[PDB]
Amino acid sequence: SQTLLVHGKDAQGIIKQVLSEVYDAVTSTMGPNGQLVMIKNGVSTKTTKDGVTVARSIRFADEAHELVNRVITEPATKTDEECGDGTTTTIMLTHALYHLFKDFPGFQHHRNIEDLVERVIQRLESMAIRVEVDDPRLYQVALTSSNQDEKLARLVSELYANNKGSYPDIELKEGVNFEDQIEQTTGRTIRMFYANPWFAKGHQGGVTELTGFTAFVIDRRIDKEDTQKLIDGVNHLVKTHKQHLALPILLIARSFEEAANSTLMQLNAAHPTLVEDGRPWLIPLSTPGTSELQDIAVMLNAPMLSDVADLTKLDTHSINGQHGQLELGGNRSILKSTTPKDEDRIEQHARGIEELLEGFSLSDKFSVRARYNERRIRTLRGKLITISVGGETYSEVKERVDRYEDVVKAIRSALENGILPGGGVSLVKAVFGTIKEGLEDKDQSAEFAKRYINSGIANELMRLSTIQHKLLFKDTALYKENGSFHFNDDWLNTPTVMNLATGEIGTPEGLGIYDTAYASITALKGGLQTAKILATTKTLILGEK
Amino acid sequence: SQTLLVHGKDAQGIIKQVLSEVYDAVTSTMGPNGQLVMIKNGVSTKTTKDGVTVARSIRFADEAHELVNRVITEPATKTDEECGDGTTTTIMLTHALYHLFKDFPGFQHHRNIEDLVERVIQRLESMAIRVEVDDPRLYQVALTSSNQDEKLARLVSELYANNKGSYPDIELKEGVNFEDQIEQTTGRTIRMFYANPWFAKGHQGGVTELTGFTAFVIDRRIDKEDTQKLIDGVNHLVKTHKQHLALPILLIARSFEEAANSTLMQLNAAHPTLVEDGRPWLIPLSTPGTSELQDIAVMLNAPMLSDVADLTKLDTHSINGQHGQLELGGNRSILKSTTPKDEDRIEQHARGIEELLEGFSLSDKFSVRARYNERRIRTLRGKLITISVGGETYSEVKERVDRYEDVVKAIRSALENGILPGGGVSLVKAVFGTIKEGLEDKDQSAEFAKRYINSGIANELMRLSTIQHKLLFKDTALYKENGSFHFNDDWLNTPTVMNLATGEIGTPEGLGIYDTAYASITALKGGLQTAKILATTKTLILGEK
Amino acid sequence: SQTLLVHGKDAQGIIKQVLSEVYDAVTSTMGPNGQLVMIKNGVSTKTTKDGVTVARSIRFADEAHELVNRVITEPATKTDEECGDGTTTTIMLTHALYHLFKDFPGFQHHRNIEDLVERVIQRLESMAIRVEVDDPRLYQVALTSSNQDEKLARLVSELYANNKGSYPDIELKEGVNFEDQIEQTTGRTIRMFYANPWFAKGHQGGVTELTGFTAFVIDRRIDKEDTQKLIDGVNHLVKTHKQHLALPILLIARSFEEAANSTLMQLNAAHPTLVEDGRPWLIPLSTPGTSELQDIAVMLNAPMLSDVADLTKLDTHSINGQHGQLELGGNRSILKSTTPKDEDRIEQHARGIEELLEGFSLSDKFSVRARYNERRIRTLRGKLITISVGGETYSEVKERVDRYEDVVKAIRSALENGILPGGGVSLVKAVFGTIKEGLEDKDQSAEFAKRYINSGIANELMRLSTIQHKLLFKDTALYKENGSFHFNDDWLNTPTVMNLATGEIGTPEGLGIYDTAYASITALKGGLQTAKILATTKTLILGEK
Ligand SMILES: Nc1ncnc2c1ncn2[C@@H]1O[C@H](COP(=O)(O)OP(=O)(O)OP(=O)(O)O)[C@@H](O)[C@H]1O
Ligand SMILES: Nc1ncnc2c1ncn2[C@@H]1O[C@H](COP(=O)(O)OP(=O)(O)OP(=O)(O)O)[C@@H](O)[C@H]1O
Ligand SMILES: Nc1ncnc2c1ncn2[C@@H]1O[C@H](COP(=O)(O)OP(=O)(O)OP(=O)(O)O)[C@@H](O)[C@H]1O
Ligand SMILES: [Mg+2]
Ligand SMILES: [Mg+2]
Ligand SMILES: [Mg+2]
Repeated sequence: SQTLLVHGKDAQGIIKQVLSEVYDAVTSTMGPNGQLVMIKNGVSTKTTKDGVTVARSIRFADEAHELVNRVITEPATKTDEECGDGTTTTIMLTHALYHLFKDFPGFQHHRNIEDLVERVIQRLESMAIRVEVDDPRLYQVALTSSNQDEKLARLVSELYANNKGSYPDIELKEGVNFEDQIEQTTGRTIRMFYANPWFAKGHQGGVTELTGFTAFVIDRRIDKEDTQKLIDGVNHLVKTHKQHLALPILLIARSFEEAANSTLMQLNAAHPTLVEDGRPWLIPLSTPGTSELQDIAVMLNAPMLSDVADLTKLDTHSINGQHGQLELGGNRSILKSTTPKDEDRIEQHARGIEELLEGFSLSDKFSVRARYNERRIRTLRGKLITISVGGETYSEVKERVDRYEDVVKAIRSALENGILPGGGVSLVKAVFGTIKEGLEDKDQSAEFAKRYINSGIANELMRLSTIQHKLLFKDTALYKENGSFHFNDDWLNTPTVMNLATGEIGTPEGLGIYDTAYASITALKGGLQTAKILATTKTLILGEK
Repeated sequence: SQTLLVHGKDAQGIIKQVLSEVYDAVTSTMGPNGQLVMIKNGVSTKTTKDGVTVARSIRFADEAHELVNRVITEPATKTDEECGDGTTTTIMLTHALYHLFKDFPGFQHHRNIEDLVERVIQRLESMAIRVEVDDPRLYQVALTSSNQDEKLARLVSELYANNKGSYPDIELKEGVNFEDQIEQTTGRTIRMFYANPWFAKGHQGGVTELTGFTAFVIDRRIDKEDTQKLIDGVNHLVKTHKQHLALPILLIARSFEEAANSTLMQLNAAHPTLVEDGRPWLIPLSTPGTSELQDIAVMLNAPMLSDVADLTKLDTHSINGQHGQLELGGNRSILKSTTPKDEDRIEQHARGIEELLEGFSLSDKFSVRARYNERRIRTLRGKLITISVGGETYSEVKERVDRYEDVVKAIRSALENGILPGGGVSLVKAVFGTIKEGLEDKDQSAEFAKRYINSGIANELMRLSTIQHKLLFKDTALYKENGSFHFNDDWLNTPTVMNLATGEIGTPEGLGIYDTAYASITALKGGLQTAKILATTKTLILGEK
Repeated sequence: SQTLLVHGKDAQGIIKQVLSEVYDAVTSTMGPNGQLVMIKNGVSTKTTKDGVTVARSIRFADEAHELVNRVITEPATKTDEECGDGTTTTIMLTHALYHLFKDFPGFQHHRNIEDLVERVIQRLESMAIRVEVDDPRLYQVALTSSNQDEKLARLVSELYANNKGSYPDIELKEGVNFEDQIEQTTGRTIRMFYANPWFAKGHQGGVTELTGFTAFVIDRRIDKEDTQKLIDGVNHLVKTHKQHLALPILLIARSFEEAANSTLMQLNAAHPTLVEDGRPWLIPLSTPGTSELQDIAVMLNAPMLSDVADLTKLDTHSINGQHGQLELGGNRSILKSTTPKDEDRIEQHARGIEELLEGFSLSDKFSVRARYNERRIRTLRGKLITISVGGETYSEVKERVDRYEDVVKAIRSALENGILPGGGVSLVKAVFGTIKEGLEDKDQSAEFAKRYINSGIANELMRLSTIQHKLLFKDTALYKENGSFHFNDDWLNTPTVMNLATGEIGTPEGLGIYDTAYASITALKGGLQTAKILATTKTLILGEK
C-alpha cells in the first residue's frame, strides 16, 4: 500500500515479470519428460506435474502481481474445466503471442497480428481430423492424455468402442479393491431432481423407483404467485381426466419455491384414495438454456407448457402417461426402461439437433453454442456407466480418478470436434501453411506481403509456432544433430518428432501421438486474447473502495 | 512470505539444503554406536537414538524448507509403519541417489540411472534368504533389530519357534510388573465388532461370549435405504428356517449407520421368546479390500452375500449354524473353539491364497498386493498371544513396548519375504554383482558398457553402495588399517564387518548381523523414487489459495 | 525460533554452557558452608541453600538451553523423590564425568570409561557399611542429612531405635505449638482409598471406621465393560453365601471409572436390610506393581482375582470375612486391629519377600526392583507414627517439615542399603582402590594397563574423585598448608576432613560425618548416564510439530 495507481512503464514491467514467472513454472511440467512442482497446503505436500494443478495454485505476494496472475491463470484453468488436457499449451502461447505484440507496436500492427493469427486458427479448425468410436486413434489420444497409461487408455477406448452407436455417459467412484470394476446400465442420466425431500417414498428424500408415470414440463419458475393456478390445474387433471392416467403425476419445472411445495403437499393429502403404499402421487421436480427441458419433455412424452394456467386446457391428444420405468432422486433422476416406440421419438429429436450442427459454420462448430447443443445429444442418446476406481493406497485411488476424468473429457471432445497430430507439429504446419496460402494466392499477394511478410510479422509468427516443438525435444536425441533443427519442406511433408515414453523417432501419426482438436485450438484462441489483453494494458488499480 | 514462487537455481538449492541437513541428523543415529538427538515437546525432553522418531519430529522454520522436508521424511516414516526397523537406510539412499542423479544430467542419463538401480533391486530380491521359524538366524534378526536385547530377541524368537506350524498374532499392553508376562490363547483375531454398544450382554458394549451362532456376511454398507429388507430377511429367517438354527444370528457387514442399528434393536424386542438371559439374538457387526470379509465368511461357515435382499432367498444348503465358541467385542472379535471339521475348510482356503503367491512374479512378491494376501493368511491361520510389557518405570515400560513392536514387525516380514546379511554388505554385493553380470554377459556387453560403465555411472553407483558400510565402521578398528578400505574380489567372496556391540571382526553371517529383506529392499526402492523427485523438481509454490 | 535444528559444534556448545551454568549454581549450595540462592515466585522471595530446591527452579530463556537443562536436572531431582539428601552430588559428577568423556573421544575410549566407572560403583557397593537400628552411627547420618540439627537427628534416630523390631512409617503435619508432638499408633498404612465419596459414612467423603469387613481384591481396572459382572457377583455373594459374611464388603481394585461406581450405588440401594446406621455395605476402593495389591490381599485375608466374573465362582474356602478394625479414608486407608492369627500370615508373606532379597546379586541389591520390594515390606510390617512439627512462625514450621522429611528418607535408605564415610572421601577411596585392584591383580594387569592407565583415563578419573573434597574444603584451614593437598598412601589409610559445623579436623568416621550408601552410589550411577547422554548428543530439535 505505497502506491495504488500504477501507470505506463511500471505497469507493463509487472505484467512481463508475472508472465515470465508463470511461463517458467507451468511450461516446465510439459509432456511426460516435464519436471516437477511441489505445492504447499497447510501441513502436507502435493508433489505434481499436471500443469492445471500448477497454474491454479500459483500465488504472488504483491496484490499488483496477483492481480495480473489472475488474468494469466483463469483462461488456462477454464480450458480444462470444459475440455480436458490443454492448459500448459494455453499459457505457452499467451507468453509467445505477448512477445510478438511487443515486437510490433503501433495499433495498426496489432490489428494485423490478430487477423493473421485468426486465419491460423481457421487452418487448424480445417485440419481437424474427425473420428469414429471404431477408430484405433481414440486409444492413441487417450494414451497421450494419460501420460502413457496402458491399462487406462485401453479401458476407456474399449468402453466407447463396445458401445458402437450410443455415446456412453461415464461417472466415477472411489473404489475399494486394487483392481478396477465397472457397472454397465441401459440408463439415461436426466437433469431433474426433488424439490422437497417430502415427495420421495418414506417422505425423506429417498430413491423412489416407479413403473409408470404421467409427466408435465412447465417453463416458468414457481413461487408464491402461482399457488392459485396449481390447485386449478391439479384438481382439473384428477377430476376430469382420471381415466387416461398412470400415477404418479410429475410436475417438472425450472424451480419450486417453498410456498409452492407446501401447496402440493396438501394436494396429495386432498386425494388419499390414490396413495399406494405411502408414495405421493404428485411430485414437483426442479433443474438448475431453455431447450434442456424440451429434451426432458421429449424423453418422457410430456407436453411443453409455457404458463402454469395451461394445465387446465388439456386433452387426451396432449396428455399421455408412460408405462416405462423411472428412478427419481435427490441429485438426479434416471430412466431405464424405454420402449422401442419411445426411442423412435427420441432418436428423431436427436437427429434434428444433429442436423443443426451439420449446417453450422466451421468456427461456430467450436463455439459454446455448439458444445451446449452436443451436451443435449449425450443426455438423450447415452447409456449410463459407473466405474469404481482402485489403487494401492487411498491417495493413488483419488489421484487415478482425476486421470480417468481427464481421459473421459479428452475422448469426448476428440470425437466431438476433432483430432490433430501432436508433438507441437500441427501448430507449425498451420502457421507455415497460412503464410504460404495467402502468399501463393496471386489475387491478394500484393497486400498480404505488405502487411505480414514485408513488416516481418510472418517470420516472427513462424518462429513462435516452433516454441512447443522446441520445448519438448530441445535437449533430446532429435535436436543434438545439426546444432538447431531445420524446418524445411522435407520436414513439413513428413514431420519428425520423438515419443518421449519410448525414445524412438518417427511421425506423430506413426508413433501415435495425438492432441484433441478442441484443446490445441482453444489454447491458441485463448492465447491471442490473453496476450492482447496483457500487451494492451497500461494501468493497474488496487484500490478497495 | 517474501516470495511464494521459487524457480530454478533457488529451488534446487533449498532441496539440497533440506536433504543434506536431514541426512546429517538422521544418519548420526545409525547403528548401536549411533549418536543421540534431544527433542523438545512442550515441557519435556525425549532423548532418542531411534531414527524414525528423529526423522518424524525434525522440523524447519522456513515454509519452503519444510515443504521439501516432508517429501524426504514421509517415505522413510512410511517404511516402519508397514516394515519394522528400516528408516535411516531409506534417507541415507535418498541422499546418495540424489547425489548420483545430479552428477549425470540430461534426461537420457536419468532413465539409465533408474534402469541400473532397478536391476540392482532385482539382485537384492533374489539374494533374499528364505527362512523357517526353526532357524537360529531368526534370533539374530531380532537381536539386530532390537539393538542387542539379549532378553527380548530370545523371547519373541522362542515364541515363533514354539508354535512351529501356526503364525502368531502378537499384541502389546502396558504391563505393571518389572517382569513381562505372557497370555497364550488358541484364538484367532477377527476384524469384526459391535455396530452399537446396545447389542452386547448388559446392553453397554460388554464382551459377549457365545458357544453357538449362525452367521451371515453382507458386502454392502447399510443405511436408511436398507431398513425394509432387514425386516423382510430377519422375519423370513426366524419364521421359516427356525429348525436348523443356533442363536444368536450374526449380521457381519462393512458398516451399519445409526438408522439400521435402531431397526435391529426393535427386531430383538419383537421376538422376546428367543432372548436368553438378556443376550440379544440379533447382532450387527461392522468392519472398517472385500476379501477380508470372505475370510470372515470362511472362518464362520457363513454365506457371502452381495445384497441385503438375498436374506429372503435362502435354504438349509446355504444356511449353517455353527456350534463353536465366539467372543464378540467392541474393538474386535475372537474365535477360540474350532472343530476339526471346520479347520479343514479354513486350511483349504488358506492354501488357495498361498497358491496365488506361489505363482506371483519375483518383483510382484514385494508388492502391496502380495503383502495384503499374506495379512489374510495370518488372520486365518494364527493363534492370539498378548504380552504385558514390564520395566522399571512407566516410561521404560512405554519405551520397551515400541522395541517389542519393532521386533515383531521385523520377525514377521523376515520369514514372510526374506533375510539378508547386514552391515551394509548386501548393498555392495548387489551393485558389484549387477555391474559384473551385464558386463560378463557377452550377449549385451556391447551396449551395457556404452550406457553405464563408459559414461561413469557404474563406478559412481559402486561407490555409493559403500556408503552404509563406511558410515558404520569409519572411525573403528576395521578402517584404521590400510588408510581407507580395499573392496577387492577377496572381500566380495567373504565380506568382513565389525559387530559394534562386542567389537570383534568377522562376516555378517558369522557374527549374527542380519537385516530383513523387506527393509533394505524398500529402502532402495523408496530411495530411488524420492531421489528422482528431489533431483527432478525445479519449482516451489507456497501459496495458500 | 531463528533455527529449529542445531547440529554438531553448536549443539555441544550449548550443552557445555548449560551444564557449566547448572554446575556453578547447584554446587555453590553444597555442604553446611555452601552459599545461598534467592529464588523468585510471583511476589515473594524464597532464599535457600537446599540443592534440590535450586536445581528444580533453575530456568532458561532459550528453548534450546532449557531443553538441555531438563536433562541435567530431572535425574538429580529424581534421586530425592526416592532417596533423600543426594542431588548436588549427582550434578557435580554429571559435570565431572562429562568433562572426562570429552577429554577422551573416540567410542572405544567411551566404552572403557563406562566399564571403569562401573567397577568403581561396585567398589562403592561393597564398601557399604551395614547398620542396625541400635547403632550410634544412625544419629551421625541424620546429623549429616539435617545440616547439624542437634534436636531433630536425636528424635528420629531415637524413634527408630526405641521400636527395635518393627520399622516405623512416619508422616508429618504442620504443627501448632513451638514444640513438636508425636502420636504413636499400632496401625499399618495401606494404599487403598475411596472410588467415590458416596461410599463413606454420611455419604460425603468422611472417614469410615469399620469393626468387621469382607474384602475382595480385583486386578483389572473397572469401566463400562464390567457393569454386568458386578451385578452377577454381588447378588451371588448376598443370596447364597450370606451365612459366612461380615459387613461391609470391600471391592478393592486398580481403578473405578464413573460408570461402575454408579452401578454399585444402586447395589447398596437394592438390599436396604443390610444398611447399618447409614454405612453402605458395598465399598469400591482404588489405588494409583501388581504385588502391592497382593500385599493388600494378604493383609485383609482377601482372595486375589484376575477377572471380575470370578466373584460368582466362590466358596467358604475362598471367602473369609475378617473381624478386625479398619479406617477407610479419602487419601488412604489404615488397619489398626490385627489378630495374632492374621499377623502370623502377614509375617510369613514378609519373610518370603526377604528371602528373595537375601539372594539378590550385589548390584541387584541397589536396583529399583530391590527397593520396590523393600517398600512392600514396610507396608506390611510397620507401625504408624504422626509427628506434628512446630516452630516460631508458619514458614519455619513448613521449612522444618522438609528437613524432617529429608532425615526420615535418608535414615530409611541408610539402614536399608548401607552407610559410607562422607566428606567426599569414599569416592576417592573407591577410585584409588579400583585402579590399584586390577593393576595389582596379576591375571589382568596386562590389558588393564593398556585400557585405563596407558591411555590416561585412570589418572583423569583419580583427579575427578577429588572434586567433592576440593569443593567442600578449598578455602578452609585444611587446604592452607602445603599449596594444594597431597592425596598419598598416608591419607588413604586415615583420611583427614574438616567438620564444617565445628571447625575441628579429623576422619569422617571420627567426626561423625556419614553419607548414605544409596545416595553417593545413585549420584555416581546417574552422573555417568547423564554425562554420557550430554557427551554423546550431537543434535537438538526444538520443533513443536
Ligand atoms: N509421448 C509423447 N511424445 C511426444 N510428445 C508428447 C507425448 N505425450 C504428450 N506429448 C505432447 O505434450 C503436449 C502436452 O503436454 P501437457 O499434457 O503437459 O500439456 P497440457 O495438456 O496443456 O496440460 P494439462 O494436461 O495439464 O492440461 C502435447 O503437445 C503433446 O503432443
Ligand atoms: N551389531 C551391529 N554391528 C554392525 N552393524 C549393525 C549392528 N546392528 C545393526 N547394524 C546395522 O545397522 C543398520 C541399521 O541401522 P538402524 O537400526 O539405526 O536404522 P534402520 O534400521 O534403518 O531404521 P530404524 O531407525 O527404524 O531402526 C543396518 O545396516 C545393520 O546391518
Ligand atoms: N559437617 C560436615 N562436614 C563435612 N562435610 C559435610 C558436613 N555435612 C555435610 N557434609 C558433606 O556435604 C555433602 C552433602 O551435600 P549436600 O547435603 O549439601 O547436598 P546433597 O546431599 O548432594 O543433596 P541435597 O541438596 O538433596 O541435600 C556430602 O559429601 C557430605 O559429606
Ligand atoms: Mg493430464
Ligand atoms: Mg528400531
Ligand atoms: Mg536436603
